[PDB]
Amino acid sequence: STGSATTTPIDSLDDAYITPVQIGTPAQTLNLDFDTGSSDLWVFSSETTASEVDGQTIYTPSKSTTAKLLSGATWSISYGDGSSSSGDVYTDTVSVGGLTVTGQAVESAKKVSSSFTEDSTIDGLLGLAFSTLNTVSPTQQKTFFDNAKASLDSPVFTADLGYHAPGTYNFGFIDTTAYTGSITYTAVSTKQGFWEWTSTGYAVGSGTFKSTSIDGIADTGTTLLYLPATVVSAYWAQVSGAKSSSSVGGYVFPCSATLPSFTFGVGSARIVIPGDYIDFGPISTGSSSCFGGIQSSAGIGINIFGDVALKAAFVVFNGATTPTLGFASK
Ligand SMILES: CC[C@@H](N)c1ccccc1O
Ligand code: NA
Repeated sequence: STGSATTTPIDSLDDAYITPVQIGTPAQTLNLDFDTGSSDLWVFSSETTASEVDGQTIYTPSKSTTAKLLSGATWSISYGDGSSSSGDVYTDTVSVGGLTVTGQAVESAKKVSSSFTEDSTIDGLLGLAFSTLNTVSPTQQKTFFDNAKASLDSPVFTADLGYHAPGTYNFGFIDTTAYTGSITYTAVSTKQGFWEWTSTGYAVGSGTFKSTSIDGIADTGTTLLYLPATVVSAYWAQVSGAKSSSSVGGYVFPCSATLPSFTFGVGSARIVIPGDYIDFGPISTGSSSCFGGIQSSAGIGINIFGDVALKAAFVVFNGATTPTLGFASK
């Protein structure tokens, strides 16, 4: 089997991407944030505290003929940005882009933190990191990918995120029309439950490539590119008037600037992030200070290749017995 679904930016900045997901019988379609950095599939629901729901579409298990309570199971998650949610668990039929899993754990939110409430465009998360990070207790649950895998034509999914445009998540096949050149594969460590890999270096603009190992995670659920402070300083030093602002919470730059590109290495291959991708616009409405898309990972404890980096590539998440990542230009 295979599946193919379009993923759409939630806003003009590509802060996140939403993908429609069918849950239950008859189908209830919810727009979920697919997250290669976490391992829970959780939704706004008929159980979510009413004051914490503001415009999201909810899953109502009582209207699904295939929903069953997973008795005794609870979940609670805390993300890198401080957001969180928690609740109880159903099993139900879940379909993505025509690929169906029966008996998927669908984590029903009883509580969501204010960042979730405030964002009416995200109806929940679909985690695509390793199932070792799933938070269901007392019986840990599998991701949608892990449950689909044995049915798939090839044990893979691909992320093809758009810049200010829709893109695609495919399951079970590699669309050879969706990228240019060849795919370069690189080793993955699963020891922290992430798609963790080592970039071979970077370049700023038309500058020389610096060979240096940068461990980090491929995270579709993080907006920005978080890299070591040395690398980030070297990037922003090439932008007139850029500075790190403790008041704003990262590097800002004059909105009048033209940003240089940023290149990262994948083995001997190179992925170029155009300068425009690194513009996250005014820090507040009408400001002439703009927020940068490359930020320091100091204090996060890991480097994160978030959407800024991933959207510049066609990315293969190879879930074979020995997982690997692939990157191609597009
Ligand atoms: C990434 C979109 C943003 N409005 C957001 C939405 C929900 C939870 C956290 C969070 O930062
Ligand atoms: Na923000």
